[PDB]
Amino acid sequence: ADSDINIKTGTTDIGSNTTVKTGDLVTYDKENGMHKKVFYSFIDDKNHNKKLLVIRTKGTIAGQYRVYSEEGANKSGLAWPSAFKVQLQLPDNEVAQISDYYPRNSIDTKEYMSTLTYGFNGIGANVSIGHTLKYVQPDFKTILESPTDKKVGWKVIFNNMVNQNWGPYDRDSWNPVYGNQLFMKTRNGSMKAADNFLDPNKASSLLSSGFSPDFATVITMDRKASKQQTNIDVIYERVRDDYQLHWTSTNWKGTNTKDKWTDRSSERYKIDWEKEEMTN
Amino acid sequence: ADSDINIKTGTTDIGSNTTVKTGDLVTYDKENGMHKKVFYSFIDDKNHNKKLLVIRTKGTIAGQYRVYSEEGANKSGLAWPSAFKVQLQLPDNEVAQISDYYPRNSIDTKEYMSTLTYGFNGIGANVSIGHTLKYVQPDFKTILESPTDKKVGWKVIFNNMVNQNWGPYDRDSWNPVYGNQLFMKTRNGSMKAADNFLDPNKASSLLSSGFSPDFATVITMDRKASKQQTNIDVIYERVRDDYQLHWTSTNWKGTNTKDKWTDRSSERYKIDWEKEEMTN
Amino acid sequence: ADSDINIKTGTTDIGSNTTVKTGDLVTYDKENGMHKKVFYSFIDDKNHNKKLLVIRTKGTIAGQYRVYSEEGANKSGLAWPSAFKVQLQLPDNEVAQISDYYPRNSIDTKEYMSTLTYGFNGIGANVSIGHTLKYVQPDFKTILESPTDKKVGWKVIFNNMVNQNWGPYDRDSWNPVYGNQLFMKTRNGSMKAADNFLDPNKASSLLSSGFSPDFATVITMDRKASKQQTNIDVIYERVRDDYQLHWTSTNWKGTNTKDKWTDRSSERYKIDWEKEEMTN
Amino acid sequence: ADSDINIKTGTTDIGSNTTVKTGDLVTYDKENGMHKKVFYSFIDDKNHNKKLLVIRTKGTIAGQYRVYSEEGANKSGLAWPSAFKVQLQLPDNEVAQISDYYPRNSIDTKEYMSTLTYGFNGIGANVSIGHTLKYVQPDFKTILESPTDKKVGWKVIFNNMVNQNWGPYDRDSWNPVYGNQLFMKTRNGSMKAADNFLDPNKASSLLSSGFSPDFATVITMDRKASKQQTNIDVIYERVRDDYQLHWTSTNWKGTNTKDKWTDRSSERYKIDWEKEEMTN
Amino acid sequence: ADSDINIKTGTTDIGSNTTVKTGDLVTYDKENGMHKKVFYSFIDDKNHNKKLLVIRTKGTIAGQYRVYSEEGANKSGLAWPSAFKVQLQLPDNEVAQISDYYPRNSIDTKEYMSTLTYGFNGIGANVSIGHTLKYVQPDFKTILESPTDKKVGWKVIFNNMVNQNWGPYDRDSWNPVYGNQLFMKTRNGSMKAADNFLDPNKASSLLSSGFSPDFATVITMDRKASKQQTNIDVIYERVRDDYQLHWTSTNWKGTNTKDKWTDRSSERYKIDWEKEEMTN
Amino acid sequence: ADSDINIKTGTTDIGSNTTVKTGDLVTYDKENGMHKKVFYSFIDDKNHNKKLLVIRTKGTIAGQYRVYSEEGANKSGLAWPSAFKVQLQLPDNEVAQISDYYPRNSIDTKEYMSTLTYGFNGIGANVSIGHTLKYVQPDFKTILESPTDKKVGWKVIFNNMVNQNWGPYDRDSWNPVYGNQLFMKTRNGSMKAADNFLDPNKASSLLSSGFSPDFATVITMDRKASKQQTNIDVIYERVRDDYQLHWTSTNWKGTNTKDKWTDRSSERYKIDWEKEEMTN
Amino acid sequence: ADSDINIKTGTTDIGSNTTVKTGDLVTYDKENGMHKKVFYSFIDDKNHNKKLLVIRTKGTIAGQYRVYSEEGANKSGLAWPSAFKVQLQLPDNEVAQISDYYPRNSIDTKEYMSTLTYGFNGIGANVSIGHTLKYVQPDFKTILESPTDKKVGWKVIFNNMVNQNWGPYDRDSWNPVYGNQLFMKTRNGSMKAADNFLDPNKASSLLSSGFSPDFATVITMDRKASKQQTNIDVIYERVRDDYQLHWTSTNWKGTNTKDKWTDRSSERYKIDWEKEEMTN
Repeated sequence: ADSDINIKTGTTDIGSNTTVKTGDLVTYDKENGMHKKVFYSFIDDKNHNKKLLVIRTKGTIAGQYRVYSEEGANKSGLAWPSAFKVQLQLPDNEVAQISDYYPRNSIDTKEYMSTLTYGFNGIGANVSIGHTLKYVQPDFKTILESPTDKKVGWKVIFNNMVNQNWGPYDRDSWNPVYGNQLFMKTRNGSMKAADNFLDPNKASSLLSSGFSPDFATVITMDRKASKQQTNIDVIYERVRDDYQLHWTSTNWKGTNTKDKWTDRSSERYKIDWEKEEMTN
Repeated sequence: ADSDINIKTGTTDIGSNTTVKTGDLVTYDKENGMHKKVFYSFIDDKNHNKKLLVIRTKGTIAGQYRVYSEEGANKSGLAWPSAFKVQLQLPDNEVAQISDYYPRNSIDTKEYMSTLTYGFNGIGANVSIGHTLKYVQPDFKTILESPTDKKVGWKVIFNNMVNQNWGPYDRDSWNPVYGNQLFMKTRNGSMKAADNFLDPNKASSLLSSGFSPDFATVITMDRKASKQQTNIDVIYERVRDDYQLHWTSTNWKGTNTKDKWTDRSSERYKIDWEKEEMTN
Repeated sequence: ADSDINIKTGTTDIGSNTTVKTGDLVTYDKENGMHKKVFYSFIDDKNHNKKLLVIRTKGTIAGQYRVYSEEGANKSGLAWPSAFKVQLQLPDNEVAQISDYYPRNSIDTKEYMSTLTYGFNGIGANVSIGHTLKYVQPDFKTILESPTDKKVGWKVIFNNMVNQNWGPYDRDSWNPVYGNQLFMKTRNGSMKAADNFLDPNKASSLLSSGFSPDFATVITMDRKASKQQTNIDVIYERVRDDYQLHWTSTNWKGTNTKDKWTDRSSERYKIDWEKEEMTN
Repeated sequence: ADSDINIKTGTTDIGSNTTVKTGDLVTYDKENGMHKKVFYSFIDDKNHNKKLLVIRTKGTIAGQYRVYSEEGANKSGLAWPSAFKVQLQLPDNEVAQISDYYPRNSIDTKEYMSTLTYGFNGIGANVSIGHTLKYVQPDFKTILESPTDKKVGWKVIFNNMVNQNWGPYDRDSWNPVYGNQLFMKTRNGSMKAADNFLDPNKASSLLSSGFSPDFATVITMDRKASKQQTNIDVIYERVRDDYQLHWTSTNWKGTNTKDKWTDRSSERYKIDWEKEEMTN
Repeated sequence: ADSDINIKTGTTDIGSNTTVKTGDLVTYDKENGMHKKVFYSFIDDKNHNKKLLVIRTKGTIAGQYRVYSEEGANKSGLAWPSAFKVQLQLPDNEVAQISDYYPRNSIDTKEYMSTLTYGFNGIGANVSIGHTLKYVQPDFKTILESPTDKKVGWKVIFNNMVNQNWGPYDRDSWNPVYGNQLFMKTRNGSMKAADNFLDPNKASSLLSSGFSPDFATVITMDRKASKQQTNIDVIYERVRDDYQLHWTSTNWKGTNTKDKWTDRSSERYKIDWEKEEMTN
Repeated sequence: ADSDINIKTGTTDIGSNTTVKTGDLVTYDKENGMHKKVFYSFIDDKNHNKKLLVIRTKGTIAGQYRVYSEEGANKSGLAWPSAFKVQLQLPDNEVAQISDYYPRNSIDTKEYMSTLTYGFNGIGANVSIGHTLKYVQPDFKTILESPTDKKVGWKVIFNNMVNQNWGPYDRDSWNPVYGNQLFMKTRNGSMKAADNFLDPNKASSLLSSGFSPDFATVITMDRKASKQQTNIDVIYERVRDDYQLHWTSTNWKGTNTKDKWTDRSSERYKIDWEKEEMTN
Repeated sequence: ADSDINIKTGTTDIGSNTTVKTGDLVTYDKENGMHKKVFYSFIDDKNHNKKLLVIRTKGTIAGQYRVYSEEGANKSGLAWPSAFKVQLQLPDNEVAQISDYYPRNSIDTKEYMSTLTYGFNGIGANVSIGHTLKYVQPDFKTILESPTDKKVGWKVIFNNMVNQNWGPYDRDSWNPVYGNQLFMKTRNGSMKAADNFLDPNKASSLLSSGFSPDFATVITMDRKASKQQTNIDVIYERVRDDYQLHWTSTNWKGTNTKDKWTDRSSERYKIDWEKEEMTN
């Protein structure tokens, strides 16, 4: 990157011969089960024209993958985490601005391969033409939602998942006989409906054991501001889907309803640029 | 590179024993949704024969992928980002020149594989000849548009995309029955036209959540110039295509029109070589 | 990571120009066979706003894979480690909090590949459409169980295993003739039941020779706390399953019962923040 | 390399405890569209027996890929860059010599794979023998033209290119019906000839957006020379081919004519070894 | 690892600003052919709460692969190393404890790939379903036998081996006609039995030329112990199997008997913590 | 390597706290077209028991790939570089000895893969057995010719090359109809013989644009020698083959004659150990 | 390795703050063609309890691949290097011991892949079961022969080689018609027998151009020994096989005889521990 322009590596980076005052702030939201942690760092270079503060948004958002209700032996439900989110808003009153962020959106790729085979038999001359196309498919996608001057947020959505080494299924799949078989343990099962869901160990880890963010947003403030103090709000949330499965007198049929419940955990932090410390 | 010519690594690089004065300038263009950020750095070596200034053109250009209009239940439209651009012009009056830039155009590659198989049967001797050819295909292509002494620009164009694990489609594809099926959720669908488009999560990330540049241009100025001050214009823009789909009484047909709307966000920055700071 | 935001590498890390007081505490639980070791480290930065203590939870939990009982020459049993666990609780009375942890849950991935081949014969034109999907399957899965403010734990569960280069079997597999053949040496064997189990060398190493953790939890304490002293409990445990196999007068049939025995080894450690040492 | 002869790494390299005087010289040739840049560096070791000067020949040679003329709706032309060149001559009068250069010619490689399969059928015993051979094919080849004492040059030639995921075509390909279909958008097209060429985005990047060199030549001069001053000429150039396509009343036929136009941009730089600076 | 918790790399490691007193102790056991070497190191940190001593158990255990006896031209034997072992016991009287060890047990992995291809013929519609599963198989497995407070040991067992590019054979393989053909040079051979064994070069290297360990165990002692002196025993051993092959008047039949001979080489070393040296 | 024997990396290397006197000597042989360059370095350690001098034999040997003569429209010839050589002789009178050299001969490798597939049909049980074997084949091979005390040399020979994505032809290939088709553009061509050779761009780069060595030989001299002065001869050379092709009234036939012309460029350099400089 | 036990990297290594006295000793054995070179190094740590001396056994053993005799036009011979060896003996009188050595024996690996495919036809249900197994095969194997207290040696043996892209042949292969065809240029050839051998360029490099060792043995001596002086013998050797081929009036038949000639080059070096130098 920088070395390709004949500039020495690390020349244009910042933070040299200066003292960062790091920190840590841990919260637990027992109502929603969101361990929260806001590691920060106040980088003050005399060369840089603005102060800096990198906010690491570590933590954990618990999956909460469980059978929420059952109605007899022919109907049951399941609530699973459809998407995890982490937002970092900043009041429009304040004059500090978000400078950068990481991770960011990346461009996909796919391999395309084509064939052309023709042979002869001892005359049955044949010709064969074919093309194949391959690409990788993560179970969960870390999308950086579009940022602005005061707001930046991420989300992790549910791409698709392979159910007992059989089919990549997604929230939109539909099969006329069996319905959406995303978390259906057995098709022609004879057990109670409440006990015919995929074992959470068999599923992805993020579904039941939760997703632990690692995100960064550096915010810069003018060095001659009238007041050196800005509050910030950071919001965690998860969106859960209702997966119902019931018996049609011949086989199980499963249906999925998108974005059934969403629970937000919001915390407000006050930043003190002069003291170089921000508090709960 | 440098070590292959028996020269010690880093000998010919610049920026040693000198003080770069970095900086940062953040703007948000709420009309067009273009977060903008112009991290810069003034590298002054006494060995180098000209002053330097590397301009990092970070930011984010929001995707803006949405159904702009609907006309009944048999016609609808879609505006999607065909190409993102970043230009960095310099007035022809000024005597500063762009020195380098990164990234730059790179040479493609493809693998070619050939076969020759002949067998016998217990006599039906056969012969088979075939050749295969494979290469990777990014969804978006980062082309460095041809630079000049005062102007350098990049663009990120739409190569092609795989629609529900079925076919790489591009802006030019055409199928006599269905038309261009780039973002067509269902072929023989029975839903409202406005609700028959590919879900933005299913698409590429850059389409809906935006593209965040990371580009660099070092500009050099003569050290004995009469006036040590030059203004610069940096332009962001995105080009949107209109994707229309309608019902032909039997199946959906979709058409794509290229370069329908383009919105430019231009900002002018004044550079002060003597003070080593450039302002909004 | 940090270098992508133009910050110099290692700027925002902690532990510079400070003296960590490391340590070590080894215990052996001969009743359950759990070698235990709690390497710790007291990192005190004057810049950081809280004290730190990283707790490495190394050790070893022995596999204990053996034939626990035999009942004649037509019935026998096997106890094998279904899952190893490591928990690190903290009394809710104390004001120290767990800050971070490693390893953490990671997002899976799978490759999807599609084909489309059509040929001609000398006319028998054919068409072939196919898709393949591949992914890796570890024998044991290291899941980070959902953490909280005072409690963090991991577990290592049994995914599946390939029995004599023949089939990946798991705890839930069932075959109507042979039953669950997870550890069945021979199908139509004629030996004693006690001597018809898979040789422990042929199995995975973790089944018989044990699993040695390597986990980390940093806990932070407020620097102006009223009392600088907190005790901690760390718990190891393994969960064993009963694998029974018997003769049906024609072939062996094997059945597996989940979570038969669980044995916990709990130890309490007292931390002294002022002295920077924690004792057994 | 050097470490394999038991010599410490970097022992035999040069440039230690010395001061290189780097530089930069930017030119733009608006007639031919060749951004030009001659980053240099004067490495003077007291241990080395000759002075050094590494000349980096960065820049950009614009592709110039456009329809130069059209003659009705049944005939048109296209001029595309067949080869980019960069030469660095030195007058035979001068006593400075080119010492090294980079990149240099490299030896190709190919994988050879052989098969021998024989089977039986329930007796139709068969035998199958086959061999496959694979290798990579860059679109453009960077050949170091043979250097001499006073002259060194590179060139980047057109290997071949895949046209709409169909066939690797080169300048020499010929098909009796369609002719050379290197840049033919459609075979049985019905559009104007001027609008039946491959879209420049679909082509390689180097064709339309240009090629940016990165080459190095260190030249050494005797330290006791009578005059410490030598001028140098550096030449850029591109070679364009005329691609004509016309209608044969049934389908398009395309023909390519090699080395139609070549445009050279020559600049002369005067080197001053005593002052350690070279000027435009 | 450590850098992921925002701690600077190497902060929590030990051995800074201290003087380790290394050493070396070489023994040769000509009766059993076991070159033995116990490189050690006394790491004394004033920060660490216990003294350290890392014991490297290098050496070599000769394979001893030879025809031990022959009984005519129709019967012969072979003794080959079934498993090499290295144990490091510590008397239960002493108060020093083994702290860590390396290498340790690792979790296996396997790739699972599934297919689903259906085509049509010009109607003979077919469907094809298949799954493949691949994994690597070392010839010898380095198992860490379960350690305790006073005892830690490793072993290297014989997984399986490919006999003349034909079949992966193991100690348990059986073929009703030929028996266990693990080291059988020819099936329908006509040579003397003593000369019908696989050439030791064709086999694995570890069988005939021996296995050289590289293992480490750090043992820690309380710093205020009453007596600073502990003796240690380190045991090498190899287990040899008897592979017999004889003529059945039509073809060779070979049988393998497990764990026939085991030879142990035990040495006792006295550690002097105060002097920081341990002797033979 | 060195770190595996518990010795610190770089401990046993040489060249510490000493001053190497490097240099450079460039020659051009316009008669044979061999750019020549003899970068050297005088490493004098007071610990080492002998002086050192590493001789880098860089340069370039031009390919000289051209049609040397033509005899009508039915016969022509071609001279191409069969092998490049670089020798570094030392008079047997002198007492300096060559110490090491790089590159050196390396051991090849090949992958062997075997199959065993048997299926059933609905009974036509079949069995299939096959084995495949693959390895890479460089176009030119860099063989270190066997060195001695006073003479060391390398050579680069012509392995084989793929002619227009068709067949790996070599110098020894023969086809009864067409002869050796190594550089035959067209089989049933109708052009002049002089214009029926493979285009030099289509061939390997080393054939026409030349091969640039990078070789090293350290020579050591006794420190108490009677005379501290030795001359050295370094020889470049290329061997050219005559490739003739002529018309047999039906198709072209090509023949290759091995080692037709060889041209040597020899230079003598005088080394002065006391002054630490060697001259042309 | 060392960093996994929480010890800082390089803590337990040796050679810090000490002065190694390296050296070099070159010999050429013109009778056997064995360039010999014994780079050494005397590492004296005050922490280490014994002196050290690492002996690098570089050099070159010429291949000597030539037709030794011919008997008419129907019989000829070939002597080729079957195995190269390097031994480093130490008199049993001396009290110095070999401490370590490198390289050492390594454990092989192989990939096992299994398939299970069953399809249906439009009913001809079929089932297919197959397994494949792959591994790499070096041409020459570097086996560390079993070391002892006073003697350590290596050898490089001939694994197998592919003859004109046709079959991997070894010294033991036999074909009833053609015999061992290891170096047989043509089967139904009509040339003189002396000119029907594989061209040495077509063979492996080690056969004709020689094998250059790179081996290390550190020997340690007690620091309070009565006499600080030990002599050492280092032996090179190569073993040559006689490959005869003759005409059977229909086709060539070739036979190989193992270990025909062996030539040893022995040199004795006297080590002076007090002076830290060893002489020829």
